[PDB]
Order: sequence, then structure tokens, then C-alpha cells
Amino acid sequence: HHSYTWTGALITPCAAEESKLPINALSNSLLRHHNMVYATTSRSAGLRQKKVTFDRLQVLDDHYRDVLKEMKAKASTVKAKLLSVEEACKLTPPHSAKSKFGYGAKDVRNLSSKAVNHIHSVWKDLLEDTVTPIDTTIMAKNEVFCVQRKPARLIVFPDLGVRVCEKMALYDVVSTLPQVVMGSSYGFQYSPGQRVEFLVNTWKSKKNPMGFSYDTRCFDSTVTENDIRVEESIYQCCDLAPEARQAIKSLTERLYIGGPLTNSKGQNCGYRRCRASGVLTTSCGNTLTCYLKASAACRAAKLQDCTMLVNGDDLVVICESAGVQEDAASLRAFTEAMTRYSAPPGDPPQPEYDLELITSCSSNVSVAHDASGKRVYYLTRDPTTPLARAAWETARHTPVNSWLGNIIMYAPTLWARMILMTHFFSILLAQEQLEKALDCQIYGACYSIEPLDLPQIIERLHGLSAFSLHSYSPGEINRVASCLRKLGVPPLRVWRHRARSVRARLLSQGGRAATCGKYLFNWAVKTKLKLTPIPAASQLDLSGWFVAGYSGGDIYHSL
Ligand SMILES: *SC(Nc1cc(C(F)(F)F)cc(C(F)(F)F)c1)C(C#N)C(N)=O
Repeated sequence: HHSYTWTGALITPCAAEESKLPINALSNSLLRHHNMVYATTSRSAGLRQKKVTFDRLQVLDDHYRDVLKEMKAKASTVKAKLLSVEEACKLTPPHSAKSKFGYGAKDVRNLSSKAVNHIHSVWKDLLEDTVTPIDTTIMAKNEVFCVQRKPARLIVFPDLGVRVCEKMALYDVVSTLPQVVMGSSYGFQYSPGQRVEFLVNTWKSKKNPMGFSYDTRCFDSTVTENDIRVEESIYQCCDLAPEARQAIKSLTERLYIGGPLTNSKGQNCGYRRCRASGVLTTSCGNTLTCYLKASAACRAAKLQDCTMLVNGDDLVVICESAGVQEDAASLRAFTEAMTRYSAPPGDPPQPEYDLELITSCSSNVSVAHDASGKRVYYLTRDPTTPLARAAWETARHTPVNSWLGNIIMYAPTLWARMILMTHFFSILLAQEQLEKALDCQIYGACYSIEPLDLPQIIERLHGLSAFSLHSYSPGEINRVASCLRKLGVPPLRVWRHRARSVRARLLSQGGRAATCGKYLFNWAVKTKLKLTPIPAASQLDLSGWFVAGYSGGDIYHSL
């Protein structure tokens, strides 16, 4: 029942890997303590292998089965459609890993006969063969972090031709089933603002609110074959075309449940018997399984009025308190149940009586004030990682611009407005690349976005209040100021100064650029403006933006 088995072959890199923070003429204006920022590489793959490799034991009781039965009952009301090859192709990221059969993502998006013909041959094989393990590539991801150094995370994915097939059979499923099964408990249906709203209202729904976050130790590795088959049983409850049922069964048996691992050099590194992190069902599967175990655990632990918020492996639970004494006890029972379900906690869960102190999805609720002086709740986070990555993308061009995603997701925060917005717009101006579309990710899905559209985008997602929030909490302000000292980032007072210049520079550009300067930096000037709704805002088609999670799902949503 081990999560993995290795042969001894090393996880090899597919190209050159950089560990040290690249430095250019712009780096110092943002961050000075360069030694604190690094990128993980395959050099540490071995350390990760040991952490994610362990035996899984599972004891399923009646609470587990009762929840699953309820989940299946809801899933039976879902009707999902098969995606055509062309539709699946359009969902493929322009720069997705190329196939090992003579074609790349570019060929897929263009519907080249070579790509389409191979995809049809892969689809045909899936329908006729439901036993042969599908090959997968295992790689060490290159992610940037701030020291205090974690080993590189592993990524496992099937060939491009197979990924297109997953879309055809399961895209509609993983996109609509979760919300139906988990209702308001499914986190990916909320934008940052709706997320905070659901958290605050739930916290109020309890006479004596009590909540906590639950972090499973290497969730992917705790996912057993049973969990993956139970996930397929849930998918099968949907009203599907017989052809989709066969493909889903085949993908489950041949890919999701497990398979051989091949490094970039073509060598067999071993075998996987747990969750593959690079498949379309990774997000949906983790979410369903976490919600299943956690819901069953809540009953086993005897938690009153348990409301949950689940995002993949990230779990948040809010319920009626029963005294710090009983609360601590119930939590331990919960943890015990989760452990029995094969989902032990990396870090022991602690009860919280302060909403703002609960951290979920690396975020926490906080409060600020609008133009009216009204207390307003918003979503924020520790800016350490966002700033380290911003530093990296400052001197290195990356496939995914985290700074852009962070601005969109945390536009209302103190750090994103004063630092991220100021710094990157300053750069875009100097290079005259304000209207150049950039790729970023939101809930795992890849989006192509032009910086000049940030004003309209933010207005639609967060409202006009985002452009005028003030008087942040002492806790939030202090966490930011501390993070800057740690990384050697100039104080906020410096950023305010720079923003005045960036703002005036944008206003001078006029048009699109003027709108940015006016709305994005209205906080920099002493005498703020009026800031009225933006006409183009509505024209924006931000539908599939916050519907579901697609982490590792190789999904692209052309904007
Ligand atoms: S927990 C989670 N998704 C998620 C990540 C982040 C951040 F800050 F880490 F980038 C912020 C949010 C938000 F804004 F609160 F909704 C959500 C995932 C998992 N597991 C995931 N796969 O996206």
C-alpha cells in the first residue's frame, strides 16, 4: 500500500535550472536581500521522494459510507456532456508540454491533422483498452520561495494526446459536479470577495463561532486506490453518454489509480499508486475526497453545525463552539478520524475564535475601510511568497506571471496596490508594454490578460471599493512592514512616493493607460478623485473565471 516505489533512476530536469535569484538593473528597487529568494530544482527531488513515499492504511466506517451515499445522490442529478476534439483542443494552453508523438500544444490549438488524428487514435484506444497502464512523466517543479529551503515538489502527467482526451471526457464533469455535490462548500466557485463573504456569513451563522484549518500531510500521497475508485463511482453517477462512461472508467483504471513514472530522459523511475498531480481530475478529485473524509470526520468527532470550505486539499471548518475544552477534544477526534481515513495532519490543527486568525489557501480574512469609512472585509495573505516571485519575474521572463495573478486576486490588499502595482506598472511603462497580453493563472487555469484591463477586471471582481480602501488593520499593516524588512524591500512610504510618479506617467499616456493611473493609484495622491464605474467593465466576459479549480489540469481560458 505504498504511495510510490522507485527503481533508483534520478528525477532528471528537461533543461537548465536556476536556483539563485537572477539579478538585473531593476532588482534592487524591489528587493535587496537576494539570498533569501530561491527556486527549487531537481537537485532536491530525492528529498521530496522520501517525504511523499509511505504506506497508507485505511479504515472506512459507517460515517464515511453515509456521506458518500449522500454525495452520490447529489451527483446523480448532474448531466455532463462529451467535449468534441476541437473544443478540448481550444482548452489546451498555447505553451503546454509537447507530445512525444510529433506535435505540440500549438499544433493542437490549430487543429492540425497530425494532432487531431493522434488524439482520435488515443481516444479509440481508451475505449477499447481499460487495463494497460498509461505512461507518465515525472518532473521536479521549479518554484520560487523565501528561505525559512524546501525540496522541489513533484509533478506527474500523461502525454499531451492523453490530456486532450481527459478534457473531452471529464472537463464538463470536473467543471460542474463539485458545486452540485458540495454546494456552497466548494471553494472554487467563489471569487476572493465571495470567499470572504461566505466565510464571514458562516462565522455569523454560529451563536458561538469556532473554526480551524486542516492541513493534510502531502495530501496527494495520502490518496489511495480506494479513494480514486470512489471518485470514479461518483463521476459515474452523473447522466453521461455511454462513450464518456467508458473513457472515464478507462482513464481511472489506466491513469488515475496509478502508473509507471518516466523521467525526462526516458528512464523508468518507478511506479505511482496515489494521486497524480498533473491530471485534469487532480483538483476535483482532491476536493471531493477531502470533503468526503472531512464531512465523515465531523460526524465521527461529533462537531455541531459543521460548515466547511474546501479547495482541493485545503480545508476550512467553522462550527458551533462548545468551550475551549470540548473544542480541543472534538478537534483531536476529528484529526483521529481523518487519520483513519488516510489523511493525517502535517501540522496539528488548532481551534480559532478569531476569523481573521484562520489561514486557508494561504489566505486570511481582514478588515479595512472604504470611502464612506465603512468597515469592509477583504481577502489578503502573507506577501512573502508573492514578493519573492515578483523579484524573480523582475529579472526573468516566466510562463506564468504570478505578479499579475496576485494583483487580480489581491487587488484590495495593501501590498498588492502599493508594491506590486507600482513596481510592475513602472516596468511596463519603461518598456512600453502596457497593452501586451501576459499569461497568469487563477485557480490553476491559465489566462491571457492585458495589464491595461486591470481597472475593469478589478472593478468587476472586487468592486470600486478596491480602488479606495484605507485604514488597514494594525495586524495586516505590521505583517507587511515586517515582510519588507525581511526581504530588504523599501518601506511603503517609498512606494507611495514612486506611485505618484508612476501615476502621473500613466495619466500622461492618456486613454487606457490614463484609466490605470487614475483608478489603480488614486491612493497615492493626497486629493483623491471620484472614481466612477468603467463602461468597458461590463463588456468583460469573466464567466468561467471563478467556477472550478484546475490545478495541474492543463487548462487554458482565452480571454
Ligand atoms: S488552496 C488553493 N487555491 C487558492 C490559492 C491562493 C494562493 F494565495 F495560495 F495563491 C488563494 C486562493 C483564494 F484567493 F483564497 F481563493 C485560493 C488550491 C489548493 N489546494 C488550488 N489548487 O488553487
